[PDB]
Amino acid sequence: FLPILASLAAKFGPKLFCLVTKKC
Repeated sequence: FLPILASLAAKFGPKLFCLVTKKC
């Protein structure tokens, strides 16, 4: 049901924190 959340987290997770910090 949920492996979309896992695939997004595992491939965009370290992007996401930098994206929040104005694309660091």
